[PDB]
Amino acid sequence: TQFEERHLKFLQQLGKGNFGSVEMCRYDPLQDNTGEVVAVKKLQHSTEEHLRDFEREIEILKSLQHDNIVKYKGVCYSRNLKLIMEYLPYGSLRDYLQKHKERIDHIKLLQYTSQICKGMEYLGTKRYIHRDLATRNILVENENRVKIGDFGLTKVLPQDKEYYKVKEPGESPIFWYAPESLTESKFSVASDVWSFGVVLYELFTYIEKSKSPPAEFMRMIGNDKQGQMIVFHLIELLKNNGRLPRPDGCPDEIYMIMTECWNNNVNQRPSFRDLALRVDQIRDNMA
Ligand SMILES: CNc1nc2c(cc(C(=O)N(C3CC3)C3CC3)n2C[C@H](O)CO)c2c1ncn2C
Repeated sequence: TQFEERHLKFLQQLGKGNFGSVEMCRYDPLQDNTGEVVAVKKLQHSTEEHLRDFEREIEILKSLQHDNIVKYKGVCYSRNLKLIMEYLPYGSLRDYLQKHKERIDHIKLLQYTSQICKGMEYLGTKRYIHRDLATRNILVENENRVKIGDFGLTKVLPQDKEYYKVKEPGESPIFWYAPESLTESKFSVASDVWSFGVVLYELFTYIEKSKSPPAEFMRMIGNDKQGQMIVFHLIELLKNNGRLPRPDGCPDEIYMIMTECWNNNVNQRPSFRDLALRVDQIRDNMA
């Protein structure tokens, strides 16, 4: 549906970036402070290219109905289009994990992993490529439910191809990128699987700053390397089977899933359905 901007009461900025921002608002049409708290995404600097990219993003989210995908609530028109989503009270999985390290066990991490795989399998069914799987893009509804919380880089596959070539201006999250995304700008369900492997790594490191993917790769590449060279050196490291280490305390069977996601050969990477089965099997064994 449509939301009138005049009844959208700003409460707090939730997160930013060069694209725009996400705000916590209260949609109070009766002006009696009984309206619901919603999350509002807006474009900070909007070209006609950015406006059209954001229109596709809204259509993509509107088309998704799944327990592990943040709910689309509507749009807001002024010139300045806004995407209205449900408010998830625990924020990103990155921040929630980091704050409750001592209360979240491996069985709990695997419950979240399984939800991410299920939400991602639903995406693939619509031929959508997320392109930005990271714990900062996963939101926490409650202690038992996580949801893919942003679709800013999501692309629809062409009808004739299993990949999508795209080189966006700006800073790309290169330490989550599959080798073929770095070398050829090719994005597919298989590069989403590679990035999912990195999400799995992030979870089992409990978001330790020293143990983060930029920190680990930047150490393996050498902090003396800078600029466009980092990309070149990362490509070479990946090409020579250089990988993120097994996180402290991580079981071998969980690191095995990560390394299987990090296959150089695109076609050898597991599917999200197989990842979900495997994760479920492991958490049943643990329980
Ligand atoms: C607290 N609840 C919510 N916080 C949100 C968002 C979206 C972001 C956010 O800024 N981004 C994330 C999508 C990836 C990013 C800018 C796009 N943040 C910040 C986050 O809490 C950091 O802990 C959200 C929330 N509820 C529903 N949504 C959509």
